[PDB]
Amino acid sequence: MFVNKQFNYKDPVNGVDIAYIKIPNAGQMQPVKAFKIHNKIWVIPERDTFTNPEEGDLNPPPEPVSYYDSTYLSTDNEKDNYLKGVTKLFERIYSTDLGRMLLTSIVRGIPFWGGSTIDTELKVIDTNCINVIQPDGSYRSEELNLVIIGPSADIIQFECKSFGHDVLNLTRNGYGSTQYIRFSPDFTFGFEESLEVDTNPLLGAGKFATDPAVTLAHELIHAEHRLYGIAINPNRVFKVNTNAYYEMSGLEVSFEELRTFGGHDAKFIDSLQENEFRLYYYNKFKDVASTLNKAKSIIGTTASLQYMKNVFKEKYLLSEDTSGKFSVDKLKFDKLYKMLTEIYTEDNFVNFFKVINRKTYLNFDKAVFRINIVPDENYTIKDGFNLKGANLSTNFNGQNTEINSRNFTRLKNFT
Ligand SMILES: [Ag+]
Ligand SMILES: [Ag+]
Ligand SMILES: [Ag+]
Ligand SMILES: [Ag+]
Ligand SMILES: [Zn+2]
Repeated sequence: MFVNKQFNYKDPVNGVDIAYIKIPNAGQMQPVKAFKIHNKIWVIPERDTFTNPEEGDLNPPPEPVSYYDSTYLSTDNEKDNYLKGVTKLFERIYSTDLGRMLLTSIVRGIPFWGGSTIDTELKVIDTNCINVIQPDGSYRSEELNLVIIGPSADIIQFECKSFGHDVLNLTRNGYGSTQYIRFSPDFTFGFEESLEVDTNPLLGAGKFATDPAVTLAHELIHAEHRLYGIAINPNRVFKVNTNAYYEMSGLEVSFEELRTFGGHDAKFIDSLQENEFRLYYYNKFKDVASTLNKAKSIIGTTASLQYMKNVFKEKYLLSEDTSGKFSVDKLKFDKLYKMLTEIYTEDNFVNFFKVINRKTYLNFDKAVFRINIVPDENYTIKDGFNLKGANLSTNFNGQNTEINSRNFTRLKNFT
C-alpha cells in the first residue's frame, strides 16, 4: 500500500518514478539512478558520495564504533537488494497506526517556500529539489521531502543530511528542508537484554539484534523534526550523570537524540528548557503565518498562490479567519508540536512492533551484524524477525542471534 509497485533495480528509467537524477547544491556529480517509492519520497541505492564534498572516498580514512567496507553496495544485485530491503521496511512501518501517522506527517511536511528576498513573493528554495532527467534528455525540477540513500565511508553511521541556506537555519526556523537519510537495511546492531549489561562498555557481545524497522523509524522521526523546522539546536546537550561510564568520559548527548528516543530519556530535558523550545518554535510558526499573509505573488506556475498558501496551512495546522488571514492557534500548535516530538518516538515504535530493543539511548554499542531481510523466510512486514509459525515467534527468538544464527553474521565486536 505505501509502496504500491514492485521496484527492481534494473527496471528501465521512465523519467517519472524511475530516473537518473542530480542533486542541486551537491556540486558537480554524475546522474544517479533513483526510485520514487511514494509521493515526496525517493530512494537512491548508492553509497553517499555526493551530499558532503569531502566525503567521496569510501576507503577507510586514517586511524570507536565504526565499520568500513568500500565494496558494499557496488554491484547491481546489492543495489536491488537494498531497494527491496528499504521498501519492505517502509511497509512494515506503514503497517502500524503510529507509522501511518508518521509517514503521513512526513509527506505533508513540505519544506517552506521562503526562498524569495522580497517579502511579498513566495518562492521555493533550491535546497529542496532534485533535477530529474526526462525521456527527452532535458531536466525537470522536482520538490521532494525525503531521500533514503546508502551510507558514506562509515557504513554504520546512519544520519540525516540536508543542504544549508546562506542565511536561513531551515531545520530550526520552522521552514524545514529536504532530508537525505544515510541508511542501510543490510546491517543491524546488537544489544544486550540486561539493562545493567547494555549500559556498561565492557560487557556483552550483543546477543540480540535491533529490528532495522526501528532504526529507520528513528531516522524518520529525526527527519520529520528537520522537515518541520523544529529540530533542537545541536549545542543543546545533556551532560550524562546517570551513567557512571558516561560521566567518567565526560560524554554528552544532544537533546535532539533524547527527544527522538522518548521514554525515560526525554525526561532528562527539564521543564524550563522544554517550554523554552516550545515557545521558540511557536514564535517561528507565527513568522510563517505572517509571511503567508504578506504574500501577494508566487513563482513557478506549477500551482496557484491560493493552492500553496493552503498547502502550508495544512502542514502547520494554521487557523484561517473570516478575512482569510492566517494565525497560529496555541492549542493547535501544541498538539502538532507534541505529535512530532512526544508521540513519534523510538520507544513508542517498539511498543507497536512488539520487538525487543535497547531500553535507553544512553547505552553502549556491542556489535554489528550483516543481515538479509528481503526473503520472506527471514523477515516479514508483519513480524520482522519473529515469524508467526516459526519457532521464532515467541521470546523474541527471531532477534536472538544465538537461536536464529543463520540470519546474522557478526562483522565486528565493539565491546
Ligand atoms: Ag528548486
Ligand atoms: Ag523545485
Ligand atoms: Ag535526522
Ligand atoms: Ag536521519
Ligand atoms: Zn538519532
